[PDB]
Amino acid sequence: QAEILKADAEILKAYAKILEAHAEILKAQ
Amino acid sequence: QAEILKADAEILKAYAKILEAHAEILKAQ
Amino acid sequence: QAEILKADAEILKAYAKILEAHAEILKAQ
Amino acid sequence: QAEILKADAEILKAYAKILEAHAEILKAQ
Amino acid sequence: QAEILKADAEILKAYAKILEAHAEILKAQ
Amino acid sequence: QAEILKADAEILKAYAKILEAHAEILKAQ
Amino acid sequence: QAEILKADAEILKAYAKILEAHAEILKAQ
Amino acid sequence: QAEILKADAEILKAYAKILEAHAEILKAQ
Amino acid sequence: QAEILKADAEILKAYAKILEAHAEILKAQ
Amino acid sequence: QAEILKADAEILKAYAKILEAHAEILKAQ
Amino acid sequence: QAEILKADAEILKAYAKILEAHAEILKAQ
Amino acid sequence: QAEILKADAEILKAYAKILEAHAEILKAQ
Amino acid sequence: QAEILKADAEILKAYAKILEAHAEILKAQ
Amino acid sequence: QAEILKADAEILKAYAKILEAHAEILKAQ
Amino acid sequence: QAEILKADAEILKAYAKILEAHAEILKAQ
Amino acid sequence: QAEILKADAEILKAYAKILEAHAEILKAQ
Amino acid sequence: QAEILKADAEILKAYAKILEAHAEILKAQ
Amino acid sequence: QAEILKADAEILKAYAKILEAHAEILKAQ
Amino acid sequence: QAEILKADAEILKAYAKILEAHAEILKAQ
Amino acid sequence: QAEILKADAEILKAYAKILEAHAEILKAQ
Amino acid sequence: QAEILKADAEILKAYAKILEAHAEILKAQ
Amino acid sequence: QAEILKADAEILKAYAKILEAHAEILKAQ
Amino acid sequence: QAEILKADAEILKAYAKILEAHAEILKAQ
Amino acid sequence: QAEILKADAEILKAYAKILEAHAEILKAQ
Amino acid sequence: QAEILKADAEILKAYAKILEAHAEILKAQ
Amino acid sequence: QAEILKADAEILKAYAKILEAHAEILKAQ
Amino acid sequence: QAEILKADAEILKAYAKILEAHAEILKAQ
Amino acid sequence: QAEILKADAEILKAYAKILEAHAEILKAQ
Amino acid sequence: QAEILKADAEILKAYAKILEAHAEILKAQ
Amino acid sequence: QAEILKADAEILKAYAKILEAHAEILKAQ
Amino acid sequence: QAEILKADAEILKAYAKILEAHAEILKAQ
Amino acid sequence: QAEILKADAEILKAYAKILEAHAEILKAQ
Amino acid sequence: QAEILKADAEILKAYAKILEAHAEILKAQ
Amino acid sequence: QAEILKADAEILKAYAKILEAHAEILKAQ
Amino acid sequence: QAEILKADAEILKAYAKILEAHAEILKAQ
Amino acid sequence: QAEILKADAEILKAYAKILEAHAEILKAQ
Amino acid sequence: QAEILKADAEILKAYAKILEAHAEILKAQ
Amino acid sequence: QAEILKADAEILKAYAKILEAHAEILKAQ
Amino acid sequence: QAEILKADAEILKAYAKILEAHAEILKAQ
Amino acid sequence: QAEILKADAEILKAYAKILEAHAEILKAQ
Amino acid sequence: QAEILKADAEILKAYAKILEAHAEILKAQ
Amino acid sequence: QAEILKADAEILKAYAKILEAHAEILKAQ
Amino acid sequence: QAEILKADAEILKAYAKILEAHAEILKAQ
Amino acid sequence: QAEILKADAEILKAYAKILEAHAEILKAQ
Amino acid sequence: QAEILKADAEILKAYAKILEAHAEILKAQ
Amino acid sequence: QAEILKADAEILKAYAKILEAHAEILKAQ
Amino acid sequence: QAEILKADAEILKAYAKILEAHAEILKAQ
Amino acid sequence: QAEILKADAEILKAYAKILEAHAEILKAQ
Amino acid sequence: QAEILKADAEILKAYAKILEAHAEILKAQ
Amino acid sequence: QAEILKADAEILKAYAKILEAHAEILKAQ
Amino acid sequence: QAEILKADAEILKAYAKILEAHAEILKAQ
Amino acid sequence: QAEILKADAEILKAYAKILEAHAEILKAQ
Amino acid sequence: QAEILKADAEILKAYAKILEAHAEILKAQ
Amino acid sequence: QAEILKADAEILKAYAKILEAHAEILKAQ
Amino acid sequence: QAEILKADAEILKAYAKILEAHAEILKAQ
Amino acid sequence: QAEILKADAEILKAYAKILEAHAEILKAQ
Amino acid sequence: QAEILKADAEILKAYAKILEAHAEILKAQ
Repeated sequence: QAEILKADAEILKAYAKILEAHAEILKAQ
Repeated sequence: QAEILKADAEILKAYAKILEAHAEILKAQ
Repeated sequence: QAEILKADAEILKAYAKILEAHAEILKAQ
Repeated sequence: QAEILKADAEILKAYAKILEAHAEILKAQ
Repeated sequence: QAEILKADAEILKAYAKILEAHAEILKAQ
Repeated sequence: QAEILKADAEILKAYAKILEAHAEILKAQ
Repeated sequence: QAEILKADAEILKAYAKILEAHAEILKAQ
Repeated sequence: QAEILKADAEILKAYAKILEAHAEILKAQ
Repeated sequence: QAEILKADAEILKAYAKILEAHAEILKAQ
Repeated sequence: QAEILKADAEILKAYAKILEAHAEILKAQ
Repeated sequence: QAEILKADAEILKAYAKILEAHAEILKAQ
Repeated sequence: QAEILKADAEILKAYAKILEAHAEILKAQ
Repeated sequence: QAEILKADAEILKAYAKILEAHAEILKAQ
Repeated sequence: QAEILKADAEILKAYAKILEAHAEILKAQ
Repeated sequence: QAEILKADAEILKAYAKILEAHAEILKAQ
Repeated sequence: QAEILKADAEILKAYAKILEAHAEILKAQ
Repeated sequence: QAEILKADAEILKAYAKILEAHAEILKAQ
Repeated sequence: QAEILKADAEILKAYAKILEAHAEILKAQ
Repeated sequence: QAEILKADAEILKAYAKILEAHAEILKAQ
Repeated sequence: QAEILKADAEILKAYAKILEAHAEILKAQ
Repeated sequence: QAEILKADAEILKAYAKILEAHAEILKAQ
Repeated sequence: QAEILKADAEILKAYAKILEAHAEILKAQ
Repeated sequence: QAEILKADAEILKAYAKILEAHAEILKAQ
Repeated sequence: QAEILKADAEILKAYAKILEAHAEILKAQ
Repeated sequence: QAEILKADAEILKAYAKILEAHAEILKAQ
Repeated sequence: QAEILKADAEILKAYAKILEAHAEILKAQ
Repeated sequence: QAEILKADAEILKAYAKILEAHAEILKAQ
Repeated sequence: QAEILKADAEILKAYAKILEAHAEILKAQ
Repeated sequence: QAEILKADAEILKAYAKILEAHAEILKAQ
Repeated sequence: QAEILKADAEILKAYAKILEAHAEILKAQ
Repeated sequence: QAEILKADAEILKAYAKILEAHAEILKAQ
Repeated sequence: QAEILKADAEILKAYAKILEAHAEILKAQ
Repeated sequence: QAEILKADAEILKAYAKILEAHAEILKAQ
Repeated sequence: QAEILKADAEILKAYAKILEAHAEILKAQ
Repeated sequence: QAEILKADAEILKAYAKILEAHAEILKAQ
Repeated sequence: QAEILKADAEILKAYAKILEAHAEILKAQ
Repeated sequence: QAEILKADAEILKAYAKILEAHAEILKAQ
Repeated sequence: QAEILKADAEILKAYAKILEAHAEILKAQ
Repeated sequence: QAEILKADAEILKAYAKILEAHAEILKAQ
Repeated sequence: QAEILKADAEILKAYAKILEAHAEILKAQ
Repeated sequence: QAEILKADAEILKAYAKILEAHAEILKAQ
Repeated sequence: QAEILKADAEILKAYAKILEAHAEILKAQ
Repeated sequence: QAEILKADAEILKAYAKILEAHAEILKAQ
Repeated sequence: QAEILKADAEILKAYAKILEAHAEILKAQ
Repeated sequence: QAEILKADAEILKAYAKILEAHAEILKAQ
Repeated sequence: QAEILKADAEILKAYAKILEAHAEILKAQ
Repeated sequence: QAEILKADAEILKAYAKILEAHAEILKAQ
Repeated sequence: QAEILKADAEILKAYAKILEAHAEILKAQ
Repeated sequence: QAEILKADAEILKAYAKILEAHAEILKAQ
Repeated sequence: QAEILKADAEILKAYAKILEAHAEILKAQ
Repeated sequence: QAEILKADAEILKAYAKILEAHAEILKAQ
Repeated sequence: QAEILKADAEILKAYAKILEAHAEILKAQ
Repeated sequence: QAEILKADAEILKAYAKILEAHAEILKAQ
Repeated sequence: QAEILKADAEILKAYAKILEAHAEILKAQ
Repeated sequence: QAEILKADAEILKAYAKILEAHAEILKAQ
Repeated sequence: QAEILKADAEILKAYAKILEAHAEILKAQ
Repeated sequence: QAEILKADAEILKAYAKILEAHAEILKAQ
């Protein structure tokens, strides 16, 4: 099951990346 | 059943890949 | 019934393959 | 009835085959 | 009634055969 | 699981970044 | 976990910044 | 944790600032 | 923690200011 | 006993819906 | 007893729907 | 009793729908 | 009692629909 | 026992919904 | 035992909902 | 045992809801 | 053991609610 | 162990409620 | 240990309630 | 240790109740 | 130590009750 | 020491009860 | 007094329902 | 007083329903 | 007072329904 | 006294329900 | 006394429910 | 005395519930 | 004496519950 | 004496609860 | 004497609770 | 003597509580 | 003698409380 | 003799209280 | 002899009270 | 003095209860 | 003084209840 | 003072209830 | 002060209910 | 202050209800 | 502040309802 | 801020309803 | 009114006569 | 009224006659 | 009324006759 | 009334006969 | 009444026969 | 009554037989 | 009654057999 | 009764076997 | 009874085994 | 019984082992 | 019993070890 | 107030008159 | 206020008059 | 306010007048 | 506000006038 958990971890990491990228774009605006 | 679980794991991995790729594209924009 | 379950497993595996392939194409774009 | 179940299993197997073949074609594109 | 059930089983078997044959043709394309 | 926790941490960090950036924009207005 | 806590701290700091900025704007009005 | 506490302190300080500013406006009215 | 306490003190001071200002307005009416 | 035959008819109607959906696919192409 | 015959008619109508769907497929080609 | 005959007529109408669908197929070719 | 005769007429009309469908087939050829 | 066949029909209807959704996808393209 | 098959059908219906949502995405683009 | 499969279906339905929400986002843009 | 998978599905549903709320934000703009 | 994951989901749901409230704010403006 | 995470979620939910109340204020204006 | 965080959340919830009451005032006007 | 923070929260809740009562007054007018 | 703060909160709650009673009076008029 | 007549009308309506049911029987034959 | 006449009309309408049901019988024959 | 006349009209309409039902009978013969 | 007549009407309505159920039986055959 | 007749009607309604259930059986066959 | 008849009706209703349950069984098959 | 009949009805209702549970079993299969 | 029959009914109801629990088990599988 | 039968019913109810708990276990898995 | 059987039922209920607690454990995992 | 069995049941209930507490621990983690 | 078993149960209940307190500790952390 | 075991249980209960007090301390912090 | 009028109202309410009970009687007949 | 008027209103409400009960009687007839 | 007017309104509402009951009577006739 | 006006509105609403009841009477005639 | 205006609107709505009831009267005539 | 305007709109809507009721009167004549 | 404009629109819509009601009056004449 | 009742009695008598005559005819068949 | 009751008695007698005659016919079949 | 009761008795007797006749027919099958 | 009771007895006897006959048929299968 | 009891006895005997016959069939499977 | 008891005994015997047969089947699996 | 007791004994014996068989299967896993 | 006791003994023995088997499995993990 | 006691002994032995095994696992962690 | 006592001894020994192992882990931290 | 005592001794020894280890950690802080 | 009391007296006198008149009528019956 | 009381007195007097008049009419019947 | 009270008095006087006039009319009938 | 009150007084006076005038007309009839 741990594989599922680490998959979730990578999911959330990517989500955070999307968030901070949108943040950088907002900062550029 | 464990085969189903690892299938799900690979599913979510691919989903995370899609997410981070869309994130990289957003970053390029 | 287990045959049905492993059939489902292969289904989901193929679905994940489709997903990651679409992801690679998105990455190429 | 089990015959019906294994018929379903073969159905789903063939469906998965169609899926992964379409996936390979998508990959070729 | 069981005769009806096994008839259905053969039906679904033939359907699966049609499916996998169409799949092989798709693979050839 | 700790990976999930640190993912959450990065999430919240990014959220705080969004917040303070919106704050800086409000300050500019 | 402490990382989560300091993330929260930064969150609340940003919130306070938003608050005092809104306060400065109210003062300007 | 003390960081959280001082964050709270700054929060409440900003709140007091909002309060006294609203008070000054009320006084002007 | 004392910072929190003095924050509270300033809070209550501002509240008293609001009160006496409302009182002065009532007196003007 | 008739309800058994009702279930059989349900089986067959399901199969019919399968074929109808297959036609829907093919028409969609 | 008649409801038994109703179920029989339901069987037959299901079969008819099967054939109709098959025609739908063929027409769609 | 008449409802029994109604069920019989339903049987026959189902058969008629079968033949009609067969004609639909053949016409579609 | 007449409703019995109505059911009889329904029988006959069903048979007529059968023959009509047969004609439809033959015409379709 | 019939409820077992009801479950079988449910299986098949699910498969039909799968195919229908696949058609929906393809039509959407 | 049938409830097991009900669960299987639930699996398949879930997969169908997945595909339907994917179509919804693609249509939305 | 079937309840295990119910949980699996719940997993998949959750994933479907994820994709549906993603579509909701994209449509909202 | 299944309840573990229930918790996993809860994780995923939470993530879905996150995305849905994000869409709600974006739509609100 | 699953209850740990329940707590994780609670974390995420809390974050979702945060975002939802943020949307509520923005909509209110 | 999980109860610690429960407390964290409580922190976050409190923050969410803060934002919700802020929205309530703004809506009230 | 978690109870400390519970107390922190209590602090924040108190602050939220403050803001909510402020909104209640403003709405009452 | 946490009980100290509990007392702080009690302070704040008291202040909130003050404001709520003030709103009660104003509403009563 | 915290009990001192408890007494302070008691002071404030008393004041709140005063204001609440004043509102009760005014409402009673 | 009128309610007495209402009861009389109820009597008559009951009798009418009797006759209607008798007709239902006869029609059913 | 008029409600008395309403009851009378109810009597008559009941009688009418009687006759109508009698006609229903006779028609059914 | 007019409602009295409404009741009278109701009487007459009831009588009309009586005659209409009588006609229904006679027609049915 | 009228309630006595209400009970009589209840008797008759019960008898009507009897006849209606008898018709239901006969129709079911 | 009327309540006696109510009980009689209850008897009859029970008998009607008996017949209705018998019809339910027969229909179920 | 009427309550005796109520008990009789209860007897009969119980018997009706018996038959209804028997129908439930048969339908379930 | 009637309470004796009530007990009899209780006996019968118990038997009915038995049959109902048996149906529940069979349906569950 | 009736209470004896009440005890008998209790016996039977217990047996019914047994069967119901058995069904609960089987359904749970 | 009846209380003896009450004890017997208690025995049986205990056994039922045993089976119910067993089902609870199995469901929990 | 019956109290002996009561004690037996107590034994069994204790065993049931054991199993229930075991289920509680397993669910908790 | 029965009291001996009561003591036995007490033993078992104690064991059950042990297991319940163990579950409480595990849940607490 | 039974009181000996009561003492044994007391031993076990004490042990259970030990474990419960241990859980209380762990939860408190 | 049993009283010896009672004393043992007293020992254990004392130890439990120790642990409970330790938890009380830790909770108090 | 008002309490005298309260007693008067009690008198009247008693009389009303008398009439209501009389109606209860008459309805019961 | 107002409570006197409350008593007066109680008088009147009692009278109203009287009339209402009288209506209840008359309706019951 | 307002409560006096509340009592007046209570007087009037009582009178209204009187008239309403009078209407109830008249309607009942 | 506003509550005084609320009482006035209550007066007027009472008067309105009076007139409405008067209309109810007149309509009832 | 706005609640004062709410009370005014309540006054006016009451007056409107008065006029509406007057119309109800006149229409009823 | 907006709620003040809401109250104003409520005033106006009340006036509109007044005029509408006046029209209702006039139409009723 | 937008909600302020919503209130303005509410004002205007109220005025529109006023004019519409005036038209209703005039049309009614 | 009693005249109406005896009219009803004669009605039902005639109905019973019709019933038993139809019964005699059924017996002759 | 007793005339109505005996009319009902004769009704039910005739109904029983119909029932037993239908029973004799069923027996002949 | 006893006439009604004996009518019911004959009703139920005839019903039992129908039941046992249907039983004899089932036995012949 | 005893006639009703013995009627019920014969009813239940016939029911038991039906049951054991169905049992013999099941045994033959 | 004893006749009813022995009827119940025969009922339960037949039920047991059905049970053991179903058991023998299960054993044959 | 003893007949009822021995009927119950045979019931439970058959139930035990079903149980041990299901056990033997489980053992064969 | 002893027959009931030995029936219970056989019940519990069979239950123990089921338990140990499930145990042997668990051991095989 | 001793048979019941030894049945319980075998029950608990089997339970202990299940426990130690689960223990061996835990040890293998 | 001693058999029950030794059963309990084996129970507790197995429990201790589970405990020490969990302890060894904790030690390995 | 001594077997129970030594079982308890082994229980407590294992508990002490768990304790000292947790202690060693705490020491490592 | 002495085994129990030495078990307790080892318990308390381990407890003292936990205490002094916590003490060493406190000393390190 | 005494006027109210004598009014009540006359009320009750009239009520008694109604009662004795109804009594005389009952006596005439 | 006394004017209100005497008004009530006259009210009740008139009510008594109505009562005794209705009584005289009942006496005439 | 007294003006309102005397208005009420005149209201009730007029109501009493209406009552006694209706009473005189009833007396004339 | 007193102006509003006296307006209400005049309102109620006029209402009483209407009432007594309607009363005089009723008296003339």
